[PDB]
Amino acid sequence: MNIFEMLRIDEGLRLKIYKDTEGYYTIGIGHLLTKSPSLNAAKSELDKSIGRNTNGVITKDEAEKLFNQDVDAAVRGILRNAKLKPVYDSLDAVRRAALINMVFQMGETGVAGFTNSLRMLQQKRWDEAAVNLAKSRWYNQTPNRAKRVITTFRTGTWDAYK
Ligand SMILES: [Cl-]
Ligand SMILES: [Cl-]
Repeated sequence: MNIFEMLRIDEGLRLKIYKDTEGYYTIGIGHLLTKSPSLNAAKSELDKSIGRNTNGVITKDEAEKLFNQDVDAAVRGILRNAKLKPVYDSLDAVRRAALINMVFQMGETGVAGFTNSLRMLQQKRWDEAAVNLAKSRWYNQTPNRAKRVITTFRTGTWDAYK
């Protein structure tokens, strides 16, 4: 199991523009296109993102290409972030995957906002961090996915994904 397979499980793969859990236009493996309510605004961003007139539909390779860019950007965002970087450097390989997953889903800004949990992760207080992470809109809105990530941070294994 690695970050790619983990995120592929959490986000699924759709080749036609769809609406995410928040109602925003998305495509591929969790690639947010726009928060705008306009489907035309979405197709436009999609075409700009792929470099061709897609008419709202892409191939598997194109989805995979977006996904590789997105995980790359997630990692790089963590490393450039003053609040995140230290947490990431402190963690083992599996738990690093869990932090990357949160960032990919909610953005660097969003994650950087979990001040207390980040401090607990940094100190390796696993059970405490898991309890604090659950007190969030994130957990209440996407509980099954949050539970998986939380279990990953608590145990340091891929059990929730197996
Ligand atoms: Cl893009
Ligand atoms: Cl969920």
